[PDB]
Amino acid sequence: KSRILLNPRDIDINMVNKSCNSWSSPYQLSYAIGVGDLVATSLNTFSTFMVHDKINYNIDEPSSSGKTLSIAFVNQRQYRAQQCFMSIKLVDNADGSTMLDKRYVITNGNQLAIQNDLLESLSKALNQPWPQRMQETLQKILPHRGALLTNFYQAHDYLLHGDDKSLNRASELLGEIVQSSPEFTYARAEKALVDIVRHSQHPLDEKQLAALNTEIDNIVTLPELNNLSIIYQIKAVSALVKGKTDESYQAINTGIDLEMSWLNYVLLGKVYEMKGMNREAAEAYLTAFNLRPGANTLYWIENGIFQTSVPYVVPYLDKFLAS
Amino acid sequence: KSRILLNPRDIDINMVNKSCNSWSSPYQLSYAIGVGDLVATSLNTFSTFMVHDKINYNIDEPSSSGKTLSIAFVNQRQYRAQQCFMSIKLVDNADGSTMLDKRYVITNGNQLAIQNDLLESLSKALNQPWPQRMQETLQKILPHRGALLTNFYQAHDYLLHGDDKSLNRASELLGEIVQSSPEFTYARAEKALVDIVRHSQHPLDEKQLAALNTEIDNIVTLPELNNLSIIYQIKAVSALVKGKTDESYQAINTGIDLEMSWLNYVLLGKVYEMKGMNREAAEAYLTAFNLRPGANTLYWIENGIFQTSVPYVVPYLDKFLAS
Repeated sequence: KSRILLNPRDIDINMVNKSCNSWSSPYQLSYAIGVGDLVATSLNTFSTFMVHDKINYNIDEPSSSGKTLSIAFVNQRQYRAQQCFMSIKLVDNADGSTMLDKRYVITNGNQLAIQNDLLESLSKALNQPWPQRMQETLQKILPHRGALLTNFYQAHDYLLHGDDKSLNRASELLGEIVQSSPEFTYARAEKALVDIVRHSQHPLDEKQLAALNTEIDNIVTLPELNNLSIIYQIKAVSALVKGKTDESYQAINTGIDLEMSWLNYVLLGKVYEMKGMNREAAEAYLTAFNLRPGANTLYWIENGIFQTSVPYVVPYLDKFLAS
Repeated sequence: KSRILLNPRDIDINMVNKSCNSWSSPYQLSYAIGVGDLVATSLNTFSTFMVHDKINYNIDEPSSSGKTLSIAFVNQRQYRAQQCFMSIKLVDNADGSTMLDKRYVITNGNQLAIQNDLLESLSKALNQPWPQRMQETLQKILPHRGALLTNFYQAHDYLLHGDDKSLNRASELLGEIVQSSPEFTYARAEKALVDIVRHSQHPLDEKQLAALNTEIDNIVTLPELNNLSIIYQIKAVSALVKGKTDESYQAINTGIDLEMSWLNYVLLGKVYEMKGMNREAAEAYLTAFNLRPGANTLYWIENGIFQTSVPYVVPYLDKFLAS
């Protein structure tokens, strides 16, 4: 009657010892945040696991999570200002057993190889083969020029933050990546998404908007970006900006089929709100908060595309956060 | 710190007022149990919802389930011994709102049509189109001769119970269905699964076993049963009986890809046990108990194919049930 049953197919991801030294460390942290987001979104999209990415969530509450993946920075303390290594452990919460225990030295360059090793290991530890669409998607959404990965993860963290100054910096970082890596079409698409969100924040003039819209038109038809959620994210945000709710609804649902992510649920909430469907909006926003609880997701719920009252539209979450 | 966050994509199914009158009613109840199992397994297999079928679970504990689907029998009380109707309601637990509210009069005959209406309605209410493999699977695993549905659901309930006397009755019911409906190949496969489990309970002689094995060989190659979990369930249980763990492991994993069900997780637990992997067995058994908690699932964990000590092999569950 009082006990809560643990669910082995519900997993939390936590970060411990973010401040490994007392400051940073302005590359390893956004990398770890990127890895955690990728693992969560990959498992949510392509498996029957449910993952709560709690990397941005500073609170311990009771949960039915049967497993916890913990990313921790660990200092060998062999000399002052020695860089921390990254400890990644997967623990079964039912019996306390360690299912995976990795020690990773990150070297600007080897980010992708380390991430690949982790994904291979998780696959074995979770009895979870990665489907072909997942494998294909990872080849397209990550840069293959290693010198660009630090800045790519940095842009990713700015996107998660969501505020105008963060998005302006994300756009700049991505513009440099596009110039440095013209073949990495995904970065051009991510920049277009960021820029259309930026337009909701600070409207462009007629000329600049027509140029953005033309850029969007060119991007969404690129054959190599077919079957990526990003195209549908762009279509959905563009439709929202245009007030076209049916077109936005169609696009975001297809986006969600391709990527079960906090961001796609926020966007679906925005569509429902625009449709005058607050109950359905509240459900979507709660889903996004479940997927990645904390200030980042709440920022997007409250401010993304247009302003949303959490007390009025999502009272459950208002109450939850107060309690 | 003390509050538990509700997950809108976690759903519980409950039954209320099973004893609608004081007795029964020996057709409407196993039908409702069958519907609840089908909805749970369908959503678990083909969506990102996680469903806990609590129809066989007589306990209220705290959970993160964001929605509850309740099946209730309701008496109009217009004359004594009037048959109850079936109330099915889906409630959002975050805000208390009713998402679906059905009143169903069951008439021996219309079982499938009512179930189809419910599945259509759930699809709309949950923003969840049913994929083509789901639609195809439902056409194959349910009898289309309506006169046979009551007995089919009865056999299903016996399979859930798992004990030798229940399986003997399931086998008989299914044998009559096969005779009455030779085109309904699924019933022949379900009977073969039941009979091989029955053989683990009460070994057949050499002659009868060779006949069963020949029947299994003929069934598993039938083209119309390709892409159904039942074929892999049969292959997995046959391999377990033969002590062939690699062959069983391969079959049950493919079964699970096709059907995320409590039974498939029990079978995977048995394979892991046979492999000498108690930790992995414990994880699978806990998964099955999550999917359909209660006496039925526990029976299969403790007794299915071979005996399993819950205190030794699944201490988390031993402790959970005691607390």
